[PDB]
Parts: sequence; C-alpha cells; structure tokens
Amino acid sequence: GREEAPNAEADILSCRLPGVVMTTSPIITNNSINIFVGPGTDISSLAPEFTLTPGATIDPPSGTARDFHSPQQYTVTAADGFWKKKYTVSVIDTELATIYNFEDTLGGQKYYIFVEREGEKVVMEWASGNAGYAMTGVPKTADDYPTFQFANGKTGKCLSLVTRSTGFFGSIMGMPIAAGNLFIGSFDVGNAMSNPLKATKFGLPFRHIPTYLAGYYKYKAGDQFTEGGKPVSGKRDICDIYAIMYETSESVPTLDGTNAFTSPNLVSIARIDDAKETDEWTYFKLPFHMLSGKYIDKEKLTAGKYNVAIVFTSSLEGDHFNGAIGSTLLIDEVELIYRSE
Ligand SMILES: C[As](C)(=O)[O-]
Ligand SMILES: C[As](C)(=O)[O-]
Ligand SMILES: [Ca+2]
Ligand SMILES: [Ca+2]
Ligand code: NA
Ligand code: NA
Repeated sequence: GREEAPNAEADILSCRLPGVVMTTSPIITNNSINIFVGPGTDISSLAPEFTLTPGATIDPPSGTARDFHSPQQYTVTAADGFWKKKYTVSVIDTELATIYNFEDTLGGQKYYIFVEREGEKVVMEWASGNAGYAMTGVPKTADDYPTFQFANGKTGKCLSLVTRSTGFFGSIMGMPIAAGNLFIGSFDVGNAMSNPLKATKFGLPFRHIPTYLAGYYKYKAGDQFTEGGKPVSGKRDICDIYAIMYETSESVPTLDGTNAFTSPNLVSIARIDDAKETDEWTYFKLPFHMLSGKYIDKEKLTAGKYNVAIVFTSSLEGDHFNGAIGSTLLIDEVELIYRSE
C-alpha cells in the first residue's frame, strides 16, 4: 500500500563503473561515495553509473564522464522537485595507507571521520559506529560520540575512543552501551540497530604481506563494568587492538563482527595480548600470525584478492554490550608494517 512515512530526500542506491574492475564495493554514506580502483587505473575520465530512488534525477546525469583527480559532486533531486541532496564522489586509486598519525578529519561533519591524505588528496576514510550512535538521540556535538579526536596526542592530535551510554532508546533496543571504535572498512548504517555486528564491515584490499601492527596507546577502564546493562562486580574493562588479513570471494566480500576471528577465509591475525590500564603512552608491536593450514598466495596478493582490517575498541566485548561506560582508549602513531618486496 501507500508509503506511511515518505523518506523525503532521494538517494543514490548504487554505483558502478562499466568496463573498470573496482577492487571492492563502493562505500556509500548519506552524502558520499568512495569508489576503489587498482593503482595505475586512469581516473581522468571515469563515468560512474548510479541507481536512484524511483522518480529521482541526478545532475550531472548517470554515466557522465568526469575527472576524478579531485572529488566530484552530484545533486540528486526527488521526484517532487523540492528535496535535493548533494553527494561527493571520490575515487581512490592508491594502495592502502599504512602510517596513521590521526591528525586529519573531514570538516563540516557532525561527528569525526578520520582520513588519510597524500597532499590534499584523501586516500582513505576510517570507519566507526558514529552513524549508529547518532540514532540513539544522545550526542549533542562531535565530542559526545564514542569515536572522536583529542588534542593531546603523542605528537599532534590523536584518536580517542570512549564507551558511552546509549541512553533510554539504546536500552530498549537491547543495546545499552556503545564502545568507541575505529576500523578499516565501512559502517553499514542500515544494520546499525537491527544486526549491529553486521554493521561493522572490516577490511579493504591490501597487496603486501603484513608482518606487524605497531603504535602507542593509553587506557583507562570505566568505573563500573556492565553486562547487557546489569552491573557486575568481578570485572574490569579492557581495550582490544587487532588486525586481520583474509581472502575475499564472491560469497565473502568482507568480514564483520560475526566472524572477524573465525571466518575460514582468514589467513592472518595480529592481536594485543598484554593490554593494561596506563596513563603513559605505551608501545605495542603485534606480530601477524599466519594461521594453521593457510597461505598467502603471491598471485592472489598482487591481484588484490586479500583484504586487511585494523580495529581499535575501548571495550573488548563492547560489541556484545559488555563493558564500562567511560572506558577510554587513546591511540597514536600507528603503523601497518609489511615485508619489503
Ligand atoms: C558523513 As555523511 C552526512 O555522508 O553520512
Ligand atoms: C528541500 As532542500 C534544503 O533538500 O533543497
Ligand atoms: Ca537537501
Ligand atoms: Ca598524532
Ligand atoms: Na534518503
Ligand atoms: Na597517513
């Protein structure tokens, strides 16, 4: 029958590049698309094609050739001619960034999105659950979210991850707390409050053999550990810091919160095993373990058939709502170290 609440604004629902192999699915947010192509692809004249909300139009039209050396804007107008939305569409044609100083974020947003740059060119957007937290109605400003930027880093600014209450609305959804996280991948806001573990899509293509994840942290557990909203006395919160490498396929384009450590597609895992509460910047250097009966194939590697994810969280079991509100993980000067070829 007739739609109950018409969604007003019209969306780009998909993106593809006819005749170019994308290295992973385009990452679509409310007002942005990131398209990934192999290093060496000519990006001076790409012609993205979109699907849209029925009855919408897009300007310039779907299939217009443009120069994506810089991001290009499109406007979608709803059928009614009143509602419009601007999207920024960017093409990433470089290999994954591996040096993270947490200085750079996207301006003009209601919460922080950390990016990696080469000069003025953005080459990666980190993801978090921020889009999901916005849906609880709790945050007022960028600093109220679980994932934000803090001025006092080890050098310059740093990443700050704080486990937050999700308030009344979060509790009625069975989601009473929100861990601060940051990861390589994307956040699918359509699952944020229906299948939250499916919302965190971990990994992007990586064409080297990672050997160590290194960097610095500080950590303070929150005062009162809770399990599904219920206080528990014997427990102190702890952070998690980890990285995974897995082989992609038609059936496994990404891993997520349901299978980050268990998917048979995993080839390698690095993970902190001596995390502690500390107010001093503490070095970690996590070796990647290649898993039993797995191997990194050279030709798959060069073809881009493996993804790597790096994940930080202020509450190790926060993804299952076990954690302490106020748990705070600061991260700075991280490096993904890989073998020289
Ligand atoms: C960061 As947005 C307004 O494209 O979801
Ligand atoms: C109705 As409008 C502000 O999306 O042009
Ligand atoms: Ca608008
Ligand atoms: Ca820094
Ligand atoms: Na919309
Ligand atoms: Na960087």
